[PDB]
Amino acid sequence: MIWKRHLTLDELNATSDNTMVAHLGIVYTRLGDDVLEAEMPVDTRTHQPFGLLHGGASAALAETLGSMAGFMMTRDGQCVVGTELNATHHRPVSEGKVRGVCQPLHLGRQNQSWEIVVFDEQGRRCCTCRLGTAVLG
Amino acid sequence: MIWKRHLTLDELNATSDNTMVAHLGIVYTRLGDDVLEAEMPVDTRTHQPFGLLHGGASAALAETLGSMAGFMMTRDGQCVVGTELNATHHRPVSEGKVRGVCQPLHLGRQNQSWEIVVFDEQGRRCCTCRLGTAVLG
Ligand SMILES: CC(C)(COP(=O)(O)OP(=O)(O)OC[C@H]1O[C@@H](n2cnc3c(N)ncnc32)[C@H](O)[C@@H]1OP(=O)(O)O)[C@@H](O)C(=O)NCCC(=O)NCCSCC(=O)c1ccccc1
Ligand SMILES: CC(C)(COP(=O)(O)OP(=O)(O)OC[C@H]1O[C@@H](n2cnc3c(N)ncnc32)[C@H](O)[C@@H]1OP(=O)(O)O)[C@@H](O)C(=O)NCCC(=O)NCCSCC(=O)c1ccccc1
Repeated sequence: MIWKRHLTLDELNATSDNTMVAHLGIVYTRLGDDVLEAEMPVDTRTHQPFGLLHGGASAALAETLGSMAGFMMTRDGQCVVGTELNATHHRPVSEGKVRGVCQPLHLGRQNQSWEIVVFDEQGRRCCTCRLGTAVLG
Repeated sequence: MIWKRHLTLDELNATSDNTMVAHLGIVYTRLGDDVLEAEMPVDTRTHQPFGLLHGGASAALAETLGSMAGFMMTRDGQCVVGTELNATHHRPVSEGKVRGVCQPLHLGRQNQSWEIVVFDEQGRRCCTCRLGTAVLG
């Protein structure tokens, strides 16, 4: 069980208040031993002008998940910031909700690397991301 | 101009209606020969839980600009999709607005590559992004 800082899904979801996370309708849906998951709507809040899920929404869902997972891997007075994000958009999404699933690749003392995969409502992989973070303080 | 479609600023801003672009308060501020710029507020819509600009918001700004640049490289029967995104978060921002500036790196007939730099109000570079797009059809 990797987490060093322990939050419930309720506490996690309350962190989203007055942030972009809540603004995109992102809701954390699962906290496992080594996995964090959230759902995100595919609607006007996350669409691009031609009816698809905006690639920037999948990206934001990935930085959200990687950064909060990173947060739960630190101790009080420590902050986690995203430093490097990349994403590959494999398949379009036109409707439903997507699920982001975040797992650790590398858990360092000052740097972390997180994998976030985004799946559509049929369970198909639509985006693979990797987020590098810095642990500060 | 490099663009295939000769659009106007008013036209670009009209595409944002009912999409993530409007939801994040992104506004196109400059459409030049070879450059597309937009501004984005740093507020609760684009914040992360600890008061900073969410890195996913810079990413979303970058994918917005590069894909709309790619759209302007399409013919009528065609569409644009973002395929690869990467971003480096150099500096945090907490208030005011940031400005994204998009310029072409490579304009192929299948694929394109765009640079998007995001600046704070003092003109300090806060994020550097690169976006691959695909023209389909
Ligand atoms: C087309 C790509 C790039 C390469 O193709 P590939 O390597 O050969 O992959 P495959 O073709 O093998 O499988 C892919 C599926 O595409 C399907 N299909 C295509 N056309 C049609 C059609 N007419 N009818 C039916 N189906 C069609 C295929 O059949 C296939 O479906 P399937 O699995 O059932 O066989 C593909 O990887 C992709 O779509 N990535 C997601 C990009 C993305 O969503 N980026 C984010 C949004 S855009 C940026 C943005 O946010 C933005 C912001 C502001 C403004 C503007 C924008
Ligand atoms: C800390 C990094 C990674 C390295 O350090 P470094 O390269 O050695 O840094 P320096 O040696 O140059 O010295 C510091 C400089 O930075 C400035 N500054 C410093 N402190 C503050 C401050 N408190 N307040 C304001 N400004 C501050 C100083 O002015 C100073 O510059 P200078 O001396 O020239 O005046 C740095 O590159 C960075 O902050 N990147 C942006 C990361 C980012 O924002 N990612 C996105 C958000 S987090 C993820 C997320 O979205 C998320 C989502 C959901 C949940 C959770 C999260």
